Amino acid sequence: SNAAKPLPKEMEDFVQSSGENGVVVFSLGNMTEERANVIASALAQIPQKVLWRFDGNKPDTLGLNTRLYKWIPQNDLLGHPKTRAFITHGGANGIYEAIYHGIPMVGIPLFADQPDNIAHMKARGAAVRVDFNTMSSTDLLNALKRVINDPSYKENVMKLSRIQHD
Amino acid sequence: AKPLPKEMEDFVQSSGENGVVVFSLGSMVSNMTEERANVIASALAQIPQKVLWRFDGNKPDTLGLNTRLYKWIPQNDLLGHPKTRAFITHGGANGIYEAIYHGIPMVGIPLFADQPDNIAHMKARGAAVRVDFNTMSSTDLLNALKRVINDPSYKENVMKLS
Repeated sequence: SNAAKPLPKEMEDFVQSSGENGVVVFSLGNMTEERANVIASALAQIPQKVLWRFDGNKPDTLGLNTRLYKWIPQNDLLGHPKTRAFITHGGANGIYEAIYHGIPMVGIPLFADQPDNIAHMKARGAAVRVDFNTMSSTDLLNALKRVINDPSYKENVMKLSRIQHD
Repeated sequence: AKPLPKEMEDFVQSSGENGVVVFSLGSMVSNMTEERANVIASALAQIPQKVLWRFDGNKPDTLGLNTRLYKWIPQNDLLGHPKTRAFITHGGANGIYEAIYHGIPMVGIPLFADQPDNIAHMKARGAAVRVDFNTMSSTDLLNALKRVINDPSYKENVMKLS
């Protein structure tokens, strides 16, 4: 939504530790323990470092590559050169920031306009969609690897991004 | 040019024989005060075309029923839409090249950097009209819109470059 500002010291260090792997920003805006563990398990299986804005009980399957934060400077993280993907519920504002910064996304539509917001990003090839209630760890892992490693997603979101800067 | 989202396409189609205007001043408009937004909305409300305005702020008090606001827009797909009649822009280079590509005439409202020069460049080719953001009245903006949308020369001139 705006130019990316420097991240807090500890966060920058964490992001830098991802090396050539890069990082993923996860924010869905108290889900069941079963749901939280399914998500944590999928996130633990990718090489990227993960910053997850979460405020529930720490998942038993949390991976060493994932950190939980009660709050995150979302815009600044999406604008960091190490960011490879954004897992979002599909809020209008979050999507704009992803577009502005050119970050492909894994959409997990929850309520209201979210389902439509993600449906469009998918049509544009800038996102992959998954169902929050029924997705399995392998389903989410599936979507993550697709968005992070299939270069067409980054390219399709960049098409929407470029028109935002002159 | 790809398909517009359902609701947007419907809104564009609702313009019928009037067509639509695409309005965007870029991602950084640190001068869009409530007063300026109202002056702009009042001018836009007076044309028969439907208007798609990339705007982020409090819904203008004078927004017309013919105008809709969006945080962001698929600018290229809109400029390439059959119904599009004009492009109101701050004059960023990429948007201008896109408008030329699709043959859409422009109203330039330059704000900074190379924008004034980019709009002067289009005026030199008779493909645009300029309005000054800080002093323009709603009538000034409306007069410019009418010229670019209704006088065939602007469309003809941008098509020559296209």
